[PDB]
Amino acid sequence: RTKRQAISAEPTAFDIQDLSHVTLPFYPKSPQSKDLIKEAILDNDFMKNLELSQIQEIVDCMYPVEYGKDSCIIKEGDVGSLVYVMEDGKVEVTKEGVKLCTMGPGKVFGELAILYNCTRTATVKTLVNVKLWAIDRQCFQTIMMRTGLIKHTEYMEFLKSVPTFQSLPEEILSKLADVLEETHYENGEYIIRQGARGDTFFIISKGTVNVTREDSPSEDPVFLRTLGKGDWFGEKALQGEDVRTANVIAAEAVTCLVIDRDSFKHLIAEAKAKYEAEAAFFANLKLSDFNIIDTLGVGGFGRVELVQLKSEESKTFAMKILKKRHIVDTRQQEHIRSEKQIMQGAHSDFIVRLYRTFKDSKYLYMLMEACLGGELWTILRDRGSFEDSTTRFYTACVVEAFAYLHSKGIIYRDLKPENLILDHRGYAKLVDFGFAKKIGFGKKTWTFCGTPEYVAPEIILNKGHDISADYWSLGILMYELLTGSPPFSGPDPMKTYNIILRGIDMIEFPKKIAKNAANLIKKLCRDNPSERLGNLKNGVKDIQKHKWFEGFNWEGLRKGTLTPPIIPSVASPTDTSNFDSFPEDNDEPPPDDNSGWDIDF
Amino acid sequence: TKRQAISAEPTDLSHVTLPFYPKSPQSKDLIKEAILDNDFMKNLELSQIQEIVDCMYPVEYGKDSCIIKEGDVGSLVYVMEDGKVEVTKEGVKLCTMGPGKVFGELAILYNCTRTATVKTLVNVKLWAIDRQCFQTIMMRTGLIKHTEYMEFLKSVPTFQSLPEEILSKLADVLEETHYENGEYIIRQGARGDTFFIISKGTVNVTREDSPSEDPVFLRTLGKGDWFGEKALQGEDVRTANVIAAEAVTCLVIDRDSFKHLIGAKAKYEAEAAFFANLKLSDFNIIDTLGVGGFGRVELVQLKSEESKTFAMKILKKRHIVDTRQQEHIRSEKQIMQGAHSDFIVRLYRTFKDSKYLYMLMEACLGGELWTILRDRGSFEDSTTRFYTACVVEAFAYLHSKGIIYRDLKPENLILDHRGYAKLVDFGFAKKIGFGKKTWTFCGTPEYVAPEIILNKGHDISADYWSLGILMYELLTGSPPFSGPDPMKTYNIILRGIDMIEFPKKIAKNAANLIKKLCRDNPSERLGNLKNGVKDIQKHKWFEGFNWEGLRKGTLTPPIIPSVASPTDTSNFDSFPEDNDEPPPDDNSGWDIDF
Ligand SMILES: Nc1ncnc2c1ncn2[C@@H]1O[C@H](COP(=O)(O)OP(=O)(O)NP(=O)(O)O)[C@@H](O)[C@H]1O
Ligand SMILES: Nc1ncnc2c1ncn2[C@@H]1O[C@H](COP(=O)(O)OP(=O)(O)NP(=O)(O)O)[C@@H](O)[C@H]1O
Ligand SMILES: [Mn+2]
Ligand SMILES: [Mn+2]
Ligand SMILES: [Mn+2]
Ligand SMILES: [Mn+2]
Repeated sequence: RTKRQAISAEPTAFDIQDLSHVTLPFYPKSPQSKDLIKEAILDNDFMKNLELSQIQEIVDCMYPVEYGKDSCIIKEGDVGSLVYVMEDGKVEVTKEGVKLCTMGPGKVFGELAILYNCTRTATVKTLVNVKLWAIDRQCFQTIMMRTGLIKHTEYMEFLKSVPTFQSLPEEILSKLADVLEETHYENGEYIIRQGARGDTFFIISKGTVNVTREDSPSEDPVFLRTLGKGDWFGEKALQGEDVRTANVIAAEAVTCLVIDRDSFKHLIAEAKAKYEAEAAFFANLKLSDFNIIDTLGVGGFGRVELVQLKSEESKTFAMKILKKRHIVDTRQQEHIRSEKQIMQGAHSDFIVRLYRTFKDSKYLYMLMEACLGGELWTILRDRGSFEDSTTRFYTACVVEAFAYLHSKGIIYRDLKPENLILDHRGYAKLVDFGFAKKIGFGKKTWTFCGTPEYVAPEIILNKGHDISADYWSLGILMYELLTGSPPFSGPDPMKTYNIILRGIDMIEFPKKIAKNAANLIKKLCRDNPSERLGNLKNGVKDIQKHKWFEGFNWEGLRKGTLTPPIIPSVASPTDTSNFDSFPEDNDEPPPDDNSGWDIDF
Repeated sequence: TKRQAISAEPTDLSHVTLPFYPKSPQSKDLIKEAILDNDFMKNLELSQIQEIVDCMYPVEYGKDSCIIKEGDVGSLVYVMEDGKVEVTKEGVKLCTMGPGKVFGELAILYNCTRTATVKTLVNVKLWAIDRQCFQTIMMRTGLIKHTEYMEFLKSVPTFQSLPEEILSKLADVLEETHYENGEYIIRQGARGDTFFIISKGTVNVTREDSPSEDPVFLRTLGKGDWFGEKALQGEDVRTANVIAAEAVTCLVIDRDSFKHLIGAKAKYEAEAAFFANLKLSDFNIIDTLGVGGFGRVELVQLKSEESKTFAMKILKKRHIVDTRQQEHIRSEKQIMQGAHSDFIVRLYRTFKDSKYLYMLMEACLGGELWTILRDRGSFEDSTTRFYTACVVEAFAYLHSKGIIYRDLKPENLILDHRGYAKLVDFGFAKKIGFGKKTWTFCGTPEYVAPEIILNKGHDISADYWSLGILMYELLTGSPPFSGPDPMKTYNIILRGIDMIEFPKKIAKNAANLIKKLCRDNPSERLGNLKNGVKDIQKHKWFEGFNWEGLRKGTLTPPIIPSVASPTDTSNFDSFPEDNDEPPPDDNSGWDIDF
């Protein structure tokens, strides 16, 4: 027993762009010589396994060679690269000296040499004048390479054309090409019959077919359609058993590529699809498709009305409307602009979606999702204070929203119950991004903004601030939700700011606040932004890890399976019962502003 | 109730020299005291307070004039130096205010409306400063201080190594501490948790080498130097005194605040460099591990460590051009050097004179698996399961990068000294596309997949065919398809695995896997389906197998080879010396990567 020798033919660097530039020589032959070669090939144990198409390129490519009476065609020890077929004559083959075979015409020999550069095991020498056919290894692999690649890519442009097959990689689709079966039918043969159960899919590669169908059990079948090279039928079968709804009869000599479901199934994001569609709907809306039907809120910078589509009254939206003269007077152009940019680009279940903006010469219009469950501040007003477990639910929704915004480098900067709205399920979402800003990581911004009771001390002190300011506000929010009032507040803003600067540890916490809640509040309202929980290595995950949030069903909240603490009554998309009544803005409309600074609204 | 949000005007360029109004020391001390008396502004830091003091400007008002009228919008904060004013609201007199008191400071946060009227009772001298100039001070000094701080850090080796967003949090926790002349910042022998960076001044570092003698001068450290590193990794015992030589400020950080904010396998960046300065003559040949169609594989040893042995495959350059196999040797080098898998022999580097190519690889002294199979006859089911598992891992690595191996057989499986099997010989390996096919007839006859024989095109699924052959040979001592010559062997292969009567030696699960690996149609072979090679690891035969222990090298191999030394070639057959005439030279240039 001795080690086995590896062998190799010449490598290949041959692709689809080379099919047109290789050359397969053609030598004309009598039909009788072509069937002699065809029979000889089909008699060889190895070559009879090639495809009849490829066999009949080989016969066309073999060339004539004649030897006299006592000539030697193969020398033992020589290297071989040719396979031969004898036409006329007879030849005797000898090894080291023994007379081995004697073989006459119509037999293939030397065929190992079309696999690789063999050493010949015997010498074959003529006896009578012989006519041979030959093809050498290089041209045989060129046939195999060219025909195989042609057939393969032909198959894959057939599959790429089927809708059931459009959706899948180039890979995988090439295993599918290798699982096709070619089936040929003669004229009048039924490929498929109405009412038959089927598991096979058909693609017509050659010929044409007639699609007949009896509308009745006992009408005779009526003509319907004709399908040709490129058409398919039976696609229903690749998802399950298909009841064929028509006969398909071969109108001529037909070849189809056939695939059944089991071989298919052995080889087992709608993002720019789903959300691109919503974008189109909102894009071809004008301001003139809405009616104002009620008022959801009144703010410092704009009124928020409930609006209804004139053409689909199921579809209502919240519309924030801002006076342009007012935005210019308060010098808030870039704050409104970032409200638009950040809210439009945010895709968070805990942030109200901004679908688009409109504009006329007096107002800017922000069209967002309506949340008819109610403003959290009015709910806190009506109830006084929220239980520990109720506050935990709403605080968690803010925390999820902050996890999304802060991960994209965005500071929110106006947390407060007036800016938390309940949807119809009772889930809280952030509105009002008028102070939100996309800042760097590790960079700081300097605008003094917020709502006094909620402003972080580093904003008051003009020291620079970042997303950690939001965690300070989160602590204020918890304290207010749990007791009904925020911890820092005075009769005028300057007094309110001065109390904030004295810090959270100078406040006597009411006994209402559970120990874990008080602990989290104090860890969120540290004076130094670098000491605040949420601004450390693990970011917001440290807040979700606190004792107070231990036990909380974070993933039930994220998956929307968590039952909210307060279920709002919303009877219809028009139901504003969960909101206060507001009087009409009966003031004179502001001056027009066609300066152009709002070109991007 | 219900609260309204407020906002100042939003707003980098260094081009803004601040205005300066000269002031008496008395007037500058009057302004500073007033600021430090105001509940809000007393919380700003003193550096900024003296920029504000230097930047506010003088204003004079006459008798009976209003400095502020209720209802106006404010943007100025004031401090009076001389005079008296009356504060009124809706005509009611609230108070009288004298010099040295800040008022109107709400207006430096945002445009507040004034809540009261301030009217002079006499001539009045005030200082005032605008919001849109207070913001500029706070921003400028704030950004200047910040970028200065982080340029102090990053110069520290203990820092530098971590993202910038982190070090800007680190800058925000450094505490400025000032020391006067002769003050000891730190003393030798003290236990400390603080790290220091000198921002102003310089210090003398003294140290007594004895308790008996006296602290000698050692060093002088100045603006930019640091000390007390070691304290940010744990308690540091100070190795010297640091005394302030002048008025000194240092930025100080203790370990607990450091750790509260914080919380790179450059070893092949290293070991790759080492292999680069080697010449093809720093080695000795010790013996020969094998002889192949291309060339001998010799064990070679580095002259300088003798601990370090390697396998070196040597190929006759024109033997390769004779066989027209240049582009296969190119892919052997490319793929084996680029492969990083514990189940594939590493190719560290290439050499070449112009007559030979030299492939320097990891030596595996456990022995050729074919020689072990030769000596033992056949492997147990569990023994074969181990070696097949290493091949499967190797194929998982190669096939996941689009590379077909194409010469699996026991002659190409080598055991290392632990007994773990690895693939050698990548002469037929090729990086082909995904879903693409290649056409070169190559392999070893008993192992060649039928789609290679028939020239139908092949891809990595051919390796799964060979894997089934391997299992069959390991389990029985001979492969399933074999005849007295090639062509007979190839014709038997074409008749398929189901025409072979399996010996009863082969367990049912193994036979099932072999037959599932050697399907004629490559799209039917286990490993070529949706889950890829993971389907093979899922088979009944591999159920119970410790795949994760194998990958971690904790699984005990079925055969532990005796290797006494890195020079021990006992586990290999002996081969005679390469005594034929040297081949001709080849400077064609196809060996560009020598
Ligand atoms: N999308 C919405 N769905 C339901 N109610 C909403 C929505 N957006 C706003 N509101 C209500 O309208 C009020 C004013 O909206 P907001 O967007 O907060 O205006 P503003 O002028 O920015 N207020 P502020 O900036 O805090 O002074 C909110 O406080 C909510 O009560
Ligand atoms: N890294 C190695 N460590 C130890 N022994 C090795 C190593 N690589 C190869 N060998 C041995 O040397 C023999 C020849 O090496 P190989 O790399 O297989 O040469 P080849 O010319 O490609 N043989 P083949 O093409 O199959 O005829 C192998 O079969 C092993 O027995
Ligand atoms: Mn608001
Ligand atoms: Mn707002
Ligand atoms: Mn080998
Ligand atoms: Mn090899």
